[PDB]
Amino acid sequence: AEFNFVPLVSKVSHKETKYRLLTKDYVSVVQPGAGLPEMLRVDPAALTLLSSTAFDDVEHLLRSSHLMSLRKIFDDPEASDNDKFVALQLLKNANISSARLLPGCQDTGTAIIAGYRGDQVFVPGNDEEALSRGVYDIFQKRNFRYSQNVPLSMYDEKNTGTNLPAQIDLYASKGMEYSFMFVAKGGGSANKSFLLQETKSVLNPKSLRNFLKEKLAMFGTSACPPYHVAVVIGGTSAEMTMKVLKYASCHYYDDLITKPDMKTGYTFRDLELEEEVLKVCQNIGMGAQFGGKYYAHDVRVIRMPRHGASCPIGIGVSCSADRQALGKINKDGVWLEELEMEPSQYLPDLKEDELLKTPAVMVNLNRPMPEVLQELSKHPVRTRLSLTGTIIVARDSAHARMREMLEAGKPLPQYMKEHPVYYAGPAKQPDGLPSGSFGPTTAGRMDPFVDLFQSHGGSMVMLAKGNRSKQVTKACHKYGGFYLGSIGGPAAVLAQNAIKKVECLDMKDLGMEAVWRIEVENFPAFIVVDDKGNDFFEQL
Amino acid sequence: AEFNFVPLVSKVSHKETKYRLLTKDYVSVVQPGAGLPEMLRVDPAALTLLSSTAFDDVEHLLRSSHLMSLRKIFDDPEASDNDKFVALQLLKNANISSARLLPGCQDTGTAIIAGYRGDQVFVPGNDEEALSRGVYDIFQKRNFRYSQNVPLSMYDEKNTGTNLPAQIDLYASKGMEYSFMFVAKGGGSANKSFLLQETKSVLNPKSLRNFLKEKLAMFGTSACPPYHVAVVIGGTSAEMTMKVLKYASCHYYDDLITKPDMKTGYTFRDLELEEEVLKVCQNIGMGAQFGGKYYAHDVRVIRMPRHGASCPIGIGVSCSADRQALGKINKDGVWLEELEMEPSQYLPDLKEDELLKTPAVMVNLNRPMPEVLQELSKHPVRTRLSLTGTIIVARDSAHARMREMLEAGKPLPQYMKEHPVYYAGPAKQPDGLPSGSFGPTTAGRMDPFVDLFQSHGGSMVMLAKGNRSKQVTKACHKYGGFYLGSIGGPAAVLAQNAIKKVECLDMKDLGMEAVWRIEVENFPAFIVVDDKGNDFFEQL
Ligand SMILES: O=C(O)C[C@H](S)C(=O)O
Ligand SMILES: O=C(O)C[C@H](S)C(=O)O
Ligand code: SF4
Ligand code: SF4
Repeated sequence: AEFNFVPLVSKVSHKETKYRLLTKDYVSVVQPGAGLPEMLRVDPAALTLLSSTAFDDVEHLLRSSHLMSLRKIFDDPEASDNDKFVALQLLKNANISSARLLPGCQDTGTAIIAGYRGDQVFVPGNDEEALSRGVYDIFQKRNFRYSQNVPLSMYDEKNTGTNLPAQIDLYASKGMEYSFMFVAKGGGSANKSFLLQETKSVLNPKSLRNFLKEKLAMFGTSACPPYHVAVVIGGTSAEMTMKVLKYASCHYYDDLITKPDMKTGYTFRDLELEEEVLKVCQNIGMGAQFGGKYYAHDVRVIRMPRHGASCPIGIGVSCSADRQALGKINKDGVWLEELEMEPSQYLPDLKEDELLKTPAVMVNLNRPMPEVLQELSKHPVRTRLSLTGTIIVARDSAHARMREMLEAGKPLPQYMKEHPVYYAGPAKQPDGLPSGSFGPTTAGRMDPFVDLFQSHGGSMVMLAKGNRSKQVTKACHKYGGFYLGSIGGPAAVLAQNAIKKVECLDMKDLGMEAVWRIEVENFPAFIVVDDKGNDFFEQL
Repeated sequence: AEFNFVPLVSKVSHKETKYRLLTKDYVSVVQPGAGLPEMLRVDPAALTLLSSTAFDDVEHLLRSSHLMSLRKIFDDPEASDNDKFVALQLLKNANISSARLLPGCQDTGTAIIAGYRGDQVFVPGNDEEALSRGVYDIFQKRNFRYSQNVPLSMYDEKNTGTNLPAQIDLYASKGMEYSFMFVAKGGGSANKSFLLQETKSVLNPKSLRNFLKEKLAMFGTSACPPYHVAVVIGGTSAEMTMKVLKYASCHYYDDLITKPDMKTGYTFRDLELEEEVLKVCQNIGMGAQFGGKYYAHDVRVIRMPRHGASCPIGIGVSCSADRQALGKINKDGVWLEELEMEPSQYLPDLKEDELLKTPAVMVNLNRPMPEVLQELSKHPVRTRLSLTGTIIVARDSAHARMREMLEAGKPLPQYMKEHPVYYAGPAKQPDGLPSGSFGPTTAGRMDPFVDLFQSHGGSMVMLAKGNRSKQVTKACHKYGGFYLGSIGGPAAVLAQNAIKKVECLDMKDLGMEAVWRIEVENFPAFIVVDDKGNDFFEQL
């Protein structure tokens, strides 16, 4: 018929989003000549202030709705004891990080910025560079982590030492506002954004539920649940499906129409599938990292148009580092989403000593490794532990380099054969404090090194977060080693309560990915893989 | 560690891109008051004309470099005979479609538009709506296909009848130019954009070579090779990796720095890996759809920075419908990339009879199917055929609706048991011509219907394009049916030379996805799966 323009996705409000005013500075309304409307001149320093403040706030603060979801776990009669134990560490973590000495997570993430500059906004300068200065500034000032590696070739890399580059996308809109979304996206949650190339034949109730049942297990516990799950069914391209997925997991689309109207847009939020997806998450068994009901806080499902030959599907999560802030600049100043500044009020009234039936088994790590293995071998998987002593810290790059050494005929470093290995990379150490945020790394990315290193007598006791592949279960059964699982997410509580001394041992060029040697007291862990073929997550 | 702004990706030239002028209309330079620089006013009709013209051209024309890669196949002593037979049909196809009666492919694709509106460009109107109108206008005027389905619910859908919505992304840049890239992205090549979530442990020559060998086979022949292959190693997010991959497969990044410089950007184009990837593709055995060397015309490899914990990898293809155009609007007018206006000069001087040594086997389809199955059963896979008679046409939505029928206790439609099945959806029929572009659709998306339908006596002889799953070998072996493969891509040659009558038989609500009944004469096809467990592609 006739031309009726309807956008692919309609414009969306954010009615539950409260903004705090940063300043009425930097902004002036001018009346240009020609046939032009009035314009909003914005000084570039306004962009620097907003991006630095926003990342300051998302690295230390959380949304009230998100904290409220963690607190609801304690009242739920169907939540497991481990669900509640995990949620409480994550609530204590928020209380600690609101003081702004320690960020919530050791991975202060990738800085993602999306701005929408209306045609009536004029900025006399370079937008990306002004936003990058704010990112640079705040990561320099706060006790954050430099996590970005730029390539010097295909295979050689260098940490930039500043957490740049930021990913900045500036879009052209209409009107007299500069709107923004800031995201501090952790790497492990970013690794769990998946694109599934599907077809029309999955687009029926029976097929889609069998599909989603299977695919939702792909996150595992590797992205620190409880999750904010998002699903995008359809899309006009793989890059559009994945962009919308990013937005949906940031809850950017909560106010989108929930029924097609063929008027304001072609894309809608499907409340019915969201409830079905939530139930599958509540029945998946993994719960909040160590068994239970709270795989997911909540779910977002967005249905887009598609080419007849296509049905791209996106699934992804926001992790327990749920870090995003809306912002905007208009003729009334610089505005930033208000996050929760009194997170202590979401802490439940209870003694943590009363949440868990059995007390932790205490393991002295400052023993000969055969002794430590002997003590661990007395306990079945699911056994909660409390660890005290020296630990060697190494993750992706240090493991990659040791594999090169082995392949060159060089021995595995001896410190790998004498201590447990904790996969982690610390954020910067605050003045006068024993440790920066120092939580655990995804254990599955190190699975290709386990059999290799244990065949050299190393990596016999591993401490990290997330479930692992069956090859690690077989390797530990083959050589008699252990995978100890930690709670992922509460890096500030660990830095404050458990990590007593931090030294850089080896591979110092790798920044945060260097080999560290740390002293811990009462570090919490569960036995996840034992020396007999048993895996926590294969049982239930 | 001083602040040194370096973009994620540098700005890129397009030095091999010649632009033709459409008009000096619609643009005026004005000098506004205040402290504002001179501005360029662009009438919204300029965006309508540019988008209308760009899509007119990409649907009918190709880049000269692309035609030359096809023509280079004929002088290559290592090109297979089928490589050349395929290349020749695609060269004839380009010659036909340059008349603008028939588009190169029946799938005129998803309309993708990316714009860069400079700070000094003002459009007194709605850019997105003006670009969609040009898309609307040209799909109405030319004999294109309406391919877009908007949801009425999660599972109910409707074709829009216009090929809207377009995917429009407008970025805010600086300066006095409005730059564009227009892409008509086929559904089948878009389905072969894959996101692989990898880690640092793949980032070594041996692992990355093992990884790429395995993953490059994922395209198969389902996206109508020879491909323009693109690979992106790294990226700051999944949506960025997939965005950059789209551009790289459009050859947008051809002028990118080929070595890191730590100044203009952090991303570079890796010529040494492009050379390794091309060799893997030349040795992969699938060739240009039916065995040979020309799986790939060429290769692009982009290396991006990454979070320490992440290595997203994108792989994708431009299909035989390699459809993109750069454009721009400035103070000197409306510009559009010049595509090849005389493709006939790229046809080799050779008789098509001289290319293949064994003649095609002629199969009369106007017989009882047991006769046709007996005739086809005389021949092994790879046997070239030439088919004449009646064929039923049905693909995705029509199969899904017949699967609904069977589960309800409704019989498989009788026409499915009486004729060969052609998976295809036609573009609009030109006035006074027997058929619109009417090439084949990807056969693998119908694999879930094969065993089901043959168990009801239907779909015994299938005609489509691309390799299929092992469950189709077993179903044809179980029930005694055949999958005959055709060359994908040259939909205009088929409409001109092979398709003699077209009728809509059933399911007319589904538009191009309705069930059709066509008469073909000398339609070429190869036996790809027979009634004995043999697969063309399981034997190289
Ligand atoms: O880099 C880290 O510290 C942890 C990352 S965010 C992860 O694996 O989830
Ligand atoms: O939709 C079509 O006509 C064919 C698509 S592009 C495909 O399967 O390749
Ligand atoms: S909460 Fe877990 S997944 Fe998220 S950034 Fe922190 S360690 Fe990574
Ligand atoms: S050339 Fe093949 S893959 Fe590309 S749009 Fe046409 S039918 Fe689809």
